[PDB]
Amino acid sequence: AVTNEEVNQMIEDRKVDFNQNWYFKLNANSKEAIKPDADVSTWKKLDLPYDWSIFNDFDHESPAQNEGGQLNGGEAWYRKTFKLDEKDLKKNVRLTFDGVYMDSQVYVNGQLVGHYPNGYNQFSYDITKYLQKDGRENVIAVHAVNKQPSSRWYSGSGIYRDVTLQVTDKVHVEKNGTTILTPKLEEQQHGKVETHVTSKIVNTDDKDHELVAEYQIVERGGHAVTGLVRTASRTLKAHESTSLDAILEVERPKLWTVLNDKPALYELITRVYRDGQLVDAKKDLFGYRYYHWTPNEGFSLNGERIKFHGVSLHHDHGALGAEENYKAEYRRLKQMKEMGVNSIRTTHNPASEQTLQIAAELGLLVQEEAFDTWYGGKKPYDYGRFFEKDATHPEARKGEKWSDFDLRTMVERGKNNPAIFMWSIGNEIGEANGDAHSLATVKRLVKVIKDVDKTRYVTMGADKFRFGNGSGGHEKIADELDAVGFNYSEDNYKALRAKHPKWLIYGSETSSATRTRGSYYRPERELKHSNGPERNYEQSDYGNDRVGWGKTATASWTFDRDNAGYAGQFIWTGTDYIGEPTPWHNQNQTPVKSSYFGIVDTAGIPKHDFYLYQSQWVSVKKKPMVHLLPHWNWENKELASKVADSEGKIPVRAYSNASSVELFLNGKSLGLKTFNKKQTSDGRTYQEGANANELYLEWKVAYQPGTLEAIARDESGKEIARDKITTAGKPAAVRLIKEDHAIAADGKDLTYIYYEIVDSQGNVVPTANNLVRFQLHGQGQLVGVDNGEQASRERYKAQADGSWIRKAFNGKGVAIVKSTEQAGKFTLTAHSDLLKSNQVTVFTGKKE
Ligand SMILES: OC[C@H]1CNC[C@@H](O)[C@H]1O
Repeated sequence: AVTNEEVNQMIEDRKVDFNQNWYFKLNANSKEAIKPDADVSTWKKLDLPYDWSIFNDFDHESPAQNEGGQLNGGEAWYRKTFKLDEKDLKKNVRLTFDGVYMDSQVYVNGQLVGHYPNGYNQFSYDITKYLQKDGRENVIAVHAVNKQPSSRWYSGSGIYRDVTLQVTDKVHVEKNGTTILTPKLEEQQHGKVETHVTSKIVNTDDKDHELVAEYQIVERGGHAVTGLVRTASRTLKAHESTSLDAILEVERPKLWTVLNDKPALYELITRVYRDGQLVDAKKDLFGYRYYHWTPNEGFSLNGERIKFHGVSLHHDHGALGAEENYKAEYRRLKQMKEMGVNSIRTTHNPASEQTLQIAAELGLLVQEEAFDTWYGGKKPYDYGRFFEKDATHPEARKGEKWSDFDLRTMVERGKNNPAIFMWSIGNEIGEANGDAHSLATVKRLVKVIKDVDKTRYVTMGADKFRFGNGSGGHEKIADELDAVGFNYSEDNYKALRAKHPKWLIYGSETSSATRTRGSYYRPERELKHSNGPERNYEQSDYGNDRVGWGKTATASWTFDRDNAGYAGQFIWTGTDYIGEPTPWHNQNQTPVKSSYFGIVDTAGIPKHDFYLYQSQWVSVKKKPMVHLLPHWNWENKELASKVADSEGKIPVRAYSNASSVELFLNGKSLGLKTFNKKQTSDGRTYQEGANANELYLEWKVAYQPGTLEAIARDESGKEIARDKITTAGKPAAVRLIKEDHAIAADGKDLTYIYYEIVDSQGNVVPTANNLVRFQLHGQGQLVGVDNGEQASRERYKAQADGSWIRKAFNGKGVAIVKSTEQAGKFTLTAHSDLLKSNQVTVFTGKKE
């Protein structure tokens, strides 16, 4: 008899991590790459993922230009050899790539399996017929090409996401074969909820077989919530496929939501029987949630009205480059969640598996975006050139173009993930102008999605709405969407809303405020696209710089807050990313190589607007807070002259979700100030400062060195939070700050250790740029160093002599250390010239 234990083992064994033991060579000879018994002594042995570009030096002559981060691409081969276990000799074998950038070719045993242009969409190949008989070694060779320029942001190059192997019986649930629907959830939620499941089953055998599917639903990390539900036994013919169906009932399921930080998730277990023998078993993640959206009230989730407090995110992880990593993406998404973010937009490409899983786990709604261009292109070597070409993937359907195939497979991949609620079929598509070609195209793409999944809003992000009054032919394209995304179009919302009263409208992309951490300039002014030499390649952490087409955090948020019919926004961006260093865009001889748009810097350190947003989006009951800016080191006349008002006072500002804030300088009160409480036209309560354009409270403070302390209080006058800033003396030491006391010894988990330049009393020196040198000992591996400074041209990776160094920027930076597969510990030591050295130790071992 097959025990539940055996079924769970079968599920685990069905899919394996195939990232280990690859060989990499830039510009490798094609014939050596694909052939048996190649000499790999000149190749780099490594474990995936591996983005080769992040290891380059910045290049002012890079064909990527600074928009692409001035890190070159080129072409490379990755090669791996493997053998099937004796028991797996007759099994079906599928190889899945979560992302390869880009224009890839996969070879198995000297033969071309497929060519796949898309740099971000997951793709997979059934490689069974290509493998050797009798368990002799197989060779996989992957060619990746990044011919530049191909991108408006840093892409990275190569196999930058996971590769997995599925080994299954000849009769099996096909790739993305599971559909899970809860069509009557709202009505049924207080009793038995019908859960409609569908399995696409394939018989790859040359014999007919009798087929039965058996299902059970379980709480993820919890218990069973159904028994086994069985389909009627039927024949599945040789080389044929079929869809089996069942309905399971789950009583009073916990509903997945963004309103908590560990939302409920479930798994469907599928057991497949061939002639009465269990041959295939798998699980599929899903959740129970429903939502609704109306023109005038916007969005609701499980009956609760919310706004999308969203961010747009690019894929890179700073010093990790394009390398996707669960722990890195977890840190980032949890950080967005700590801010009050409840949703994300994967701008402008399919998401990794890690991103999608973590969003489901943390409770973040997701818009996953297929395209940055259609047939027009934006950069010569981007996806545009492939968009209407015939798809040559071995599993593409007749007549499918690449755009059809890529969009379909993205949707089929993610259709059960409860976090995804929107599919975007394009961002700022210039050619989508309402002409016959673009109109045909929008309807074709909408239909590709609706044939797979009707439960999610098909959308686009459109900046065309910001020009003039926002009207034009593009309106016909918007009419074909479930929901219309406005990029930077607040100014035309009122008119577009009166014109199109049935549209579901939201800000697909907003703000594009530009900021450098710890840099301050002219807080009394709003600065528009201010990029003169007097700026020193920095933007203001007061949040008063924004691009020509952009808005400040305050202006973009207050508009959203005031308008119920504008359902939310996805801020450009939640974090900085490599490339696009507007407002120095493609000024290639300047130092800049990474973005200013992020609320948080590339090193994972929040800029001040993080706390502005937190004060707006996180309830005083959940996390009472107060945050002061700027720093309190104003000895430097040049720095101070750019900040001080006419009376020479420093504008000190507090963001807080409390009722009042009282500022003290060296223990002396500078006066309690109280937020003005107000209501939106539809009765929503909010707080503001001295006027509608100020969400902070402000004091003009005559500079006296010492301590500024802010006391935040509830309406009854009880202290609920404080913040404080202290004038630092001269650098005296480097201090290391551990995020984790321990991590898993799985060779995948990692940790972020911050370094700070401190004075002799342990105050961070807010202007310090001292060079820090790092040593690592023990069971760890340094994998990155960063300080988030846009103008920096420092390496993120090891120097050419193997050493690891990085300057502080405005007192701070981070070092990233990955675990090995051995338990133990690692010690990070930091040194700096004439300063005291410091070390921390992080343990490695058991997960959880
Ligand atoms: O302000 C910069 C943004 C404009 N909208 C599209 C984004 O990818 C980015 O270029």
